[PDB]
Amino acid sequence: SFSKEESREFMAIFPDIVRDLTDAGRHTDIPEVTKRFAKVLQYNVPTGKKTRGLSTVIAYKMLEKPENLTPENVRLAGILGWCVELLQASLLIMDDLMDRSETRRGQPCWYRQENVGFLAINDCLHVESSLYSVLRKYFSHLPCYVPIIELFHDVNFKTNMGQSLDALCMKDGRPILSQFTMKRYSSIVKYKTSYYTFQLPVSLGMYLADMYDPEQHRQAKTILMEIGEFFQIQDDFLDAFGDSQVTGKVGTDIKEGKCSWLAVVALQRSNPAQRQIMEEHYGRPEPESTQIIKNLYIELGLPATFAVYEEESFNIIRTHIHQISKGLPHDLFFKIMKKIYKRDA
Amino acid sequence: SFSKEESREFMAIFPDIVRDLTDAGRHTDIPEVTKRFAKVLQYNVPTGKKTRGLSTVIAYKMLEKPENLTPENVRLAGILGWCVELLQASLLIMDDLMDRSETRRGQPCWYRQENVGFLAINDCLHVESSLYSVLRKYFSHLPCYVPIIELFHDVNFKTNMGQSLDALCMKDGRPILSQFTMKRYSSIVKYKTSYYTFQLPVSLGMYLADMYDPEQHRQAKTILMEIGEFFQIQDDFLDAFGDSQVTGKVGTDIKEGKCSWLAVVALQRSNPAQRQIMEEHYGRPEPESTQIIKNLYIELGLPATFAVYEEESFNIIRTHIHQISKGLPHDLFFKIMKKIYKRDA
Ligand SMILES: O=P(O)(O)C(O)(Cn1ccnc1)P(=O)(O)O
Ligand SMILES: O=P(O)(O)C(O)(Cn1ccnc1)P(=O)(O)O
Ligand SMILES: C=C(C)CCOP(=O)(O)OP(=O)(O)O
Ligand SMILES: C=C(C)CCOP(=O)(O)OP(=O)(O)O
Ligand SMILES: [Mn+2]
Ligand SMILES: [Mn+2]
Ligand SMILES: [Mn+2]
Ligand SMILES: [Mn+2]
Ligand SMILES: [Mn+2]
Ligand SMILES: [Mn+2]
Repeated sequence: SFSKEESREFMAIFPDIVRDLTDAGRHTDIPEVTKRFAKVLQYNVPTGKKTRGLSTVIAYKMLEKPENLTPENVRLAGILGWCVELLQASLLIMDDLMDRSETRRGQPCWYRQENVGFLAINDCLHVESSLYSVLRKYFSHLPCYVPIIELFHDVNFKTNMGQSLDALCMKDGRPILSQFTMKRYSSIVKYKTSYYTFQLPVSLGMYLADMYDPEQHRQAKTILMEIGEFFQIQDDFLDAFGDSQVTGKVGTDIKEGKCSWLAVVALQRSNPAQRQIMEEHYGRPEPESTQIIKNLYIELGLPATFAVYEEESFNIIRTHIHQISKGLPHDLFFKIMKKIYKRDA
Repeated sequence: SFSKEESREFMAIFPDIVRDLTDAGRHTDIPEVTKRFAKVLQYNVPTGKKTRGLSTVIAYKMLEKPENLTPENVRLAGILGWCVELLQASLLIMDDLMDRSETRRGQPCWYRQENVGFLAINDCLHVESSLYSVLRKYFSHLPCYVPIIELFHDVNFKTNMGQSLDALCMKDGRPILSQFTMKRYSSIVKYKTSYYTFQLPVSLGMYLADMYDPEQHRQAKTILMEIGEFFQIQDDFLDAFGDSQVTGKVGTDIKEGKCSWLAVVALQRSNPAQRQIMEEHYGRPEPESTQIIKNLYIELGLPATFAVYEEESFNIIRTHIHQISKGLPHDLFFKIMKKIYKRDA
């Protein structure tokens, strides 16, 4: 699980996905566009950690009867994982535009690159639409096809709802601090991250294994929602405190006024002088105001607060995994937690 | 076809679509975003002329056997038409951002509204994803379900390719005039307009009528791509020469450096002096430059050229309809052609 050989097998599929989308004898009257789209895919799709794609394949191998794990079915799981990566890739291109970000995966964000700009918006829709072309090619004759397309449709819709709720942090260029509660936070991360990052890979593995029991999906969802919140809290910590040479990305939550876990906990922990600092300097374009907030986060001990939370939450999520039933493999959820716990990117 | 009673019938379905997407007992934990999404849908979806949605219904009524046209099946054709309007709505939200436009349908472009901006990209993705939720609710029990889903995803991909070819008119802040050929133009229009505007309504009517023969779809496509080319040429003409109070939108093609029909024909007709005016002034943000280009278009006689094209093309397409397979209803194509060209005869 998350091994050297699994990574190889997974990356080996990527050149076939590019060929399927750009060199399959289709659209031969517009080679300018298909050759460019091959570059959009090369740049934007395969340079992340690939945890979602690799989790799709691990979930399938842990759910399917061993007797059924052929080179072809394990390749189908890897193709589904790449369709999750195409969805991720599409969401990041949009997200970086919305967040006015500088870098992604160690490079300038796509929209910033020479002669891209507002062509990144279309490129995000194009990458999203491409995953359904991949699904059609490989899954259209299998019983899992309709369930899988419906799941991608539903997760997309839910992710959009979360992205909106996330964006509604600011009104008239000031953040709505009095509404930055843990209740709000948990709602945002459920929709903007947990469905597509955790629920979607495991549900896809289930469907490819012909597991359709609604209660089995519900029990997986309950735990994966808890994992997703934990994973987004880690992301938020990285925005302010991560090493951008390691994470690949420069943080923007403070400048953008976001209802991040750090903002919520800062408001919980602040004395009245510190609350006035949030009121005056949170969600401002000026570099000096963002550093004032970072310095408040340092003085509050948010790094240590996060570290204590992460350890406590890891243990609570594992306790919950142990309570799972409906015939689900505990080690699948244990492996997912081991991969992300104490991550620095 | 295209009467008030038919507009009446079609518009009555819209409030149900909004309820299906925002108030069907789902996502009850995030009313802030579902209430907001009802506003997104009200502003951006039902505010156009609804030609594509109405055309879906008319195609179904002309392709289905007369004995099969129940109120229930006609209502399903109307729901399919609203799914095309959701696709249109989504495309215009993103197009307006890419084209830096001011108005759409007589109101500010969505992105220009307070507290929208690049959140319009998320609302674009959300509106397109919605249509798959509508398809699942109403069509999932019919043979046509999968062909319809696939057509929507394939048309979206093709439209994205067309939008990218459209966008590549400029490189390094100057238009690539030497590549502005009628061959390039026709490729742009096929992909960015003709598939979703003309082919999609008719192929949807075919699928709801259980017409799956790819040859029948292909016979229709030949005519519909000719109508599409006229439709986009008219749109281009009006970008420069239309009244914005009538069109509902302020033109941006000259400033944006687009390979519009006007620019393509201007380069065809220009003497060397007139070509140097295009080289110096086309695709520039300065208002003097954009007025100099409009003056060159007047000097070249482009309004009269367009008027000749509108006459010549109408008579060519009518002649081509007469030659379609006796297997398809010629009057469907005549009705579509007459609506687009605003003719009763
Ligand atoms: O913090 P965000 O939600 O914008 C982020 O996690 C992206 N994202 C978008 C939706 N869910 C996650 P990233 O930090 O990668 O920029
Ligand atoms: O001229 P465009 O292609 O941008 C346009 O026709 C929209 N559009 C987008 C794709 N096909 C058409 P509009 O003039 O409405 O802004
Ligand atoms: C949901 C979130 C936190 C977005 C980034 O996801 P990752 O941190 O998994 O990014 P990549 O590996 O895909 O780059
Ligand atoms: C493809 C084109 C020319 C975009 C606008 O289409 P319409 O002129 O049909 O727009 P609405 O009626 O939907 O506003
Ligand atoms: Mn971001
Ligand atoms: Mn974001
Ligand atoms: Mn983040
Ligand atoms: Mn436009
Ligand atoms: Mn455009
Ligand atoms: Mn136009």
